[PDB]
Amino acid sequence: AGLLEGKRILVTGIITDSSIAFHIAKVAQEAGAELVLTGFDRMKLIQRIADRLPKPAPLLELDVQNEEHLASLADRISGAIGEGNKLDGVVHSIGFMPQTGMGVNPFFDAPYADVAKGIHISAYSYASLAKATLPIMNEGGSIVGMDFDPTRAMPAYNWMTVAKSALESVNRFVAREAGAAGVRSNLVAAGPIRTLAMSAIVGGAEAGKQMQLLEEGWDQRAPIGWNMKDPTPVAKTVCALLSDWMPATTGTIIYADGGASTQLL
Amino acid sequence: AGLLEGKRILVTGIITDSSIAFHIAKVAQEAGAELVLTGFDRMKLIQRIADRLPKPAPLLELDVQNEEHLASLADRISGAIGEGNKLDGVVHSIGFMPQTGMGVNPFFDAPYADVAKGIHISAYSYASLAKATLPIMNEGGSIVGMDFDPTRAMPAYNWMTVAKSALESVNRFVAREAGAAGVRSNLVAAGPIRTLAMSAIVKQMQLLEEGWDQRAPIGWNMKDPTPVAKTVCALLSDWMPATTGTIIYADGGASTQLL
Amino acid sequence: AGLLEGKRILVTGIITDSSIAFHIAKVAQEAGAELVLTGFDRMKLIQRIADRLPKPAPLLELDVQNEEHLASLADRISGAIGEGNKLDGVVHSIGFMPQTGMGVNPFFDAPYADVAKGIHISAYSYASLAKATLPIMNEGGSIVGMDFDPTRAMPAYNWMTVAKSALESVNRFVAREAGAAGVRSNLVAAGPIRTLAMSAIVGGALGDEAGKQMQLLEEGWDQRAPIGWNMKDPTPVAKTVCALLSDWMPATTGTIIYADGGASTQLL
Amino acid sequence: AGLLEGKRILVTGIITDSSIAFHIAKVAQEAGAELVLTGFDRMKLIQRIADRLPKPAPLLELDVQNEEHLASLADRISGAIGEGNKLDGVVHSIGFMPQTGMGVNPFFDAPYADVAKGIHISAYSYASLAKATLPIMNEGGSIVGMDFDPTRAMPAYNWMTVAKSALESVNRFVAREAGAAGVRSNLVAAGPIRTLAMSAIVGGALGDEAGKQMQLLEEGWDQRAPIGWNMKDPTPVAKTVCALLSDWMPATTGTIIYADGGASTQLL
Ligand SMILES: NC(=O)c1ccc[n+]([C@@H]2O[C@H](COP(=O)([O-])OP(=O)(O)OC[C@H]3O[C@@H](n4cnc5c(N)ncnc54)[C@H](O)[C@@H]3O)[C@@H](O)[C@H]2O)c1
Ligand SMILES: NC(=O)c1ccc[n+]([C@@H]2O[C@H](COP(=O)([O-])OP(=O)(O)OC[C@H]3O[C@@H](n4cnc5c(N)ncnc54)[C@H](O)[C@@H]3O)[C@@H](O)[C@H]2O)c1
Ligand SMILES: NC(=O)c1ccc[n+]([C@@H]2O[C@H](COP(=O)([O-])OP(=O)(O)OC[C@H]3O[C@@H](n4cnc5c(N)ncnc54)[C@H](O)[C@@H]3O)[C@@H](O)[C@H]2O)c1
Ligand SMILES: NC(=O)c1ccc[n+]([C@@H]2O[C@H](COP(=O)([O-])OP(=O)(O)OC[C@H]3O[C@@H](n4cnc5c(N)ncnc54)[C@H](O)[C@@H]3O)[C@@H](O)[C@H]2O)c1
Repeated sequence: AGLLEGKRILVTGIITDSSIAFHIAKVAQEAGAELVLTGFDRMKLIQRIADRLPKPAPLLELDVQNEEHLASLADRISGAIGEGNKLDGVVHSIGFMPQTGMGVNPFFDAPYADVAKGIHISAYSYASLAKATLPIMNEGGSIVGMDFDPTRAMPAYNWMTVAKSALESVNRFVAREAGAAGVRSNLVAAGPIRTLAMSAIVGGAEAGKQMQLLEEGWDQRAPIGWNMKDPTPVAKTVCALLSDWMPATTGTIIYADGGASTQLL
Repeated sequence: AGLLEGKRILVTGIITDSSIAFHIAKVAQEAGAELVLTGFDRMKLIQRIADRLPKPAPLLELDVQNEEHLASLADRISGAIGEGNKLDGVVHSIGFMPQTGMGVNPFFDAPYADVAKGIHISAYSYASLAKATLPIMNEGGSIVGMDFDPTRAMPAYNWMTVAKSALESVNRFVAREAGAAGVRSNLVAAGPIRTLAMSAIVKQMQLLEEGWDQRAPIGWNMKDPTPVAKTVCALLSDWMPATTGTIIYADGGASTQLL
Repeated sequence: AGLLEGKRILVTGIITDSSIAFHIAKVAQEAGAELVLTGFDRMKLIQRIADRLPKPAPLLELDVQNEEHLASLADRISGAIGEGNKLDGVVHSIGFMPQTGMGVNPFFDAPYADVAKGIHISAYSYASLAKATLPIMNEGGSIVGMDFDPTRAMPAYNWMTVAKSALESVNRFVAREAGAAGVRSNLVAAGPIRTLAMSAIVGGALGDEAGKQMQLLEEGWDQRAPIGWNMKDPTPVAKTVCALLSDWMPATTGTIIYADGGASTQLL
Repeated sequence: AGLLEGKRILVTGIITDSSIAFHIAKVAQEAGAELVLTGFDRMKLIQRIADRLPKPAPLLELDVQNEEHLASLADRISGAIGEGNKLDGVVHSIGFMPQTGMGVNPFFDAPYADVAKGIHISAYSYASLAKATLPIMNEGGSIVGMDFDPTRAMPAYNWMTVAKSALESVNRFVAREAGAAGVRSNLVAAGPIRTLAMSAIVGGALGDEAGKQMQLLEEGWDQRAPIGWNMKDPTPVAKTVCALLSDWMPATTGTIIYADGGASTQLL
């Protein structure tokens, strides 16, 4: 009798064993959920990663910049979960920003074509994914996306921070549109986790030192501490929002960051 | 194997079976928790209300303005749950503001003695309850308080809104202090609920419910505290172990929309 | 001895005499500023509008999506104000979102190509205008952009609200970059004003529909605003921009100043 | 013809020539304002400080915890400025929290009687001063109070931070009530300034401890501020208050203006 027992959940965003989406999937399966996974581009590599999950799960290709993939997504999910079955949850764990829009590269020097690609993948696709999956979502379902607190400007995060500001805004509109079908939409703002998309912050670096400083500053501010090597608290928080225990929460951000956002040293 | 199986949780704030705390207690017991209840002033009446809960629970007297009640609270909890057993959760569901501080009474005319009493009960006591219970809380425990979004001024709520603004600030400092013991602290900001404390602020509840329901993408029912109670239990569980110092909105999404 | 006496200020975004930028320019000139204006696309029409201002001002073409326009902007400004002279203020009063992204079209139906154009013009260009003008800005100068409070989702405004959320984030990074030059960057969040850009929320409305929607919009804003709100009066917004362009807020950067009657601070 | 020429402004909160209120008063007088000053407790000492100001100003006693002082304040102001004359601005620059509630004392150890005294002086009195002065305020006037950003918990500031969170909420209600008179109400959130009130955060410090803590405070603020921060320079803060007292932000009420070098907008 797990937290997500019998729920059918779409999980995007696995690329390595460090991906936040891998741990969301792992924790969700251990909580009784039946998963459908999506992967971008390197499907054979992503299947090798998914094979280390607790349980088997169908894997569908999804490039969120590809209109055909999005137009066929609901039908392909239905083939994976069985005719007449619907999804109970959707996890958006997708982000990207070209190197010109991040790290030591100057903020003013990022060409808009690069910024627009990052905003397409990191913010607009939260709406795109919701539009594609809502037709096959049960009433009372839950859509969850991954956020990194963009309330204040930060070194290195640069245009990804801008994309997250846009994502938070998109989430409020997705909440409005999904609410008619009784579906909730929320973001989890995680503290920093050692992942690929996080390594994009260090770029062509000294890389360990920057990560150590990042983790140390975050840990010091967090009243309960912060471990960049431990994605599990973040995965659990996503599962809490996918469960039935927060049924009047939508359009919001839940902070899984050790409390670091609420303190000023 | 419930959400709160085996957890020992202190629940303050029951006065009627409409109290948000009554439904927190009901949902928590149905989720496997063992409760200790507190009550203010009318102990026999509160016990009759607590008798309507799914399961029995010891009831302790607590007036949060009474220093002696607070200083002895941990010892009395230990007597109720057994020495060596510790609390896993504490629920603050306590609020009050004199009528001069609310309603049609002009905001400028509330005397400070009345405002100060309301801030004592509604905001400062979140810190005093935490100080009183943290000595017997387990690592990984959870303190949860009840909030009403004070980000913008509202008709009628007046100084209670100010008290909630103070409570949100207090919550961040309680998170800091409780964090050393591995204990989390968070608030649940509920939409309006038909309770005694709500009634004190004001047909008028019908207009409030209508506007809140309209703005909420998933709707809002002022007569249904269960979604709020469930949200409190989510924060009392082990499923949000990196969340502290924050506000979780159980308001139908109304705070995120502008009609 | 006006508020902006002797200051050289670039003002973008005039298209008609209802434009918020027209009133920023008018009030700034009346406060002693010497302006350089920019215009997009309809240069002869915009010049005729600029002719209605209190004082003459050179007009430069600037399409913020045009890389060549941005790359030559500082040189063309220098040609207008004199080589080696510097700007004290820059006003970004530029916004656009295609009808697929705002108004009656469903939120989910906006194609990304359209959203991206709106975000380019409405949010990214705050950064590219800063990049283009900072080389000729005086230490202690001021960059100001126009915002519409995107903290909560709103009907009709849709992807323009998303773009303003991005703009607020961009503003904090522009503040970081411009701060190295001692230059401030801030946004003014205005209440609704009857302009071409704001009429985008009623695109396609027939008969009495546009007037009614505008009446409800103004009434709700006025009701929430403790000091009221008049959608036909851009002057309070223009004055607020001039306040940020002045020397009277020299420690304010990276923030949003609300010129909205206080409506954002109240919940009816 | 200064920014505040001919305006009559009440300035509370002078105790020394380091007081933020002293510099608000100095800058406002240099901008043409006619001031009425108030002081708490040490009236003879405060007069000697006021003697150091550019221009003469009447000084009235005001303990904001004293009902009689508040009830007579408008009549005593009328006596200073002439019967039937009105104030254009009111500046609240008043704050206090006992040492049990701020500095090195543990957060959990503050008795409520002490916290309540601090909230009375630091937050409630913003409402009480507005109530006392609004009867003699011009339509379109301006009330400004001093804030220290309490969005996030901070070491040492402790219950003063809670009081400022309450003050921000009080400001939104004062804006609602004052709006009926056309009067604006706003807070200026200042960065740290070396004053008596700010020294409370190091109460009891010995040897080099106070200086070390003040250096870390300034260095952290200056590092986060894109335009820097100097704790010895209250003038940018004073200017910002004067900007809000002016006629240049006439649609702004219920809000917080950050005069903090931008530090609140950045995360290192
Ligand atoms: N790691 C952190 O510090 C941190 C903190 C907060 C939020 N996040 C967010 O969590 C989410 C997951 O990132 P992660 O840290 O697990 O990194 P990751 O690199 O493991 O995951 C990013 C995922 O985005 C996917 N993606 C990229 N382009 C795509 C496209 N066109 N279509 C579909 N998928 C595409 C990648 O394939 C990858 O699976 C992202 O939104 C990220 O911004 C990360
Ligand atoms: N009902 C709503 O609309 C609403 C909205 C959001 C949040 N809240 C908050 O939820 C909490 C619970 O209130 P409610 O709506 O259930 O109303 P309620 O009247 O049922 O509960 C308030 C409780 O506070 C207790 N209390 C008062 N003074 C006390 C004191 N000195 N010591 C100890 N306890 C004392 C009362 O005895 C009562 O049990 C409050 O903090 C309230 O502000 C209520
Ligand atoms: N009017 C309102 O209700 C309101 C409220 C808050 C903020 N704003 C903002 O105020 C600013 C000015 O808009 P307005 O209301 O005065 O409307 P407007 O239509 O008068 O001005 C918009 C301006 O944007 C310019 N523009 C569009 N595309 C451009 C491009 N590629 N390059 C350069 N300029 C381009 C247009 O030419 C026009 O001059 C905008 O950012 C708008 O979003 C408006
Ligand atoms: N200095 C800072 O770092 C800083 C930063 C942000 C905001 N502030 C705020 O600025 C305001 C002015 O403080 P300051 O830093 O100039 O310090 P200060 O010690 O010079 O001023 C505090 C003033 O409060 C007055 N006061 C105390 N109790 C009073 C009472 N009962 N009645 C009337 N007045 C009373 C004192 O007499 C004194 O004049 C305060 O609200 C303070 O919290 C200060």
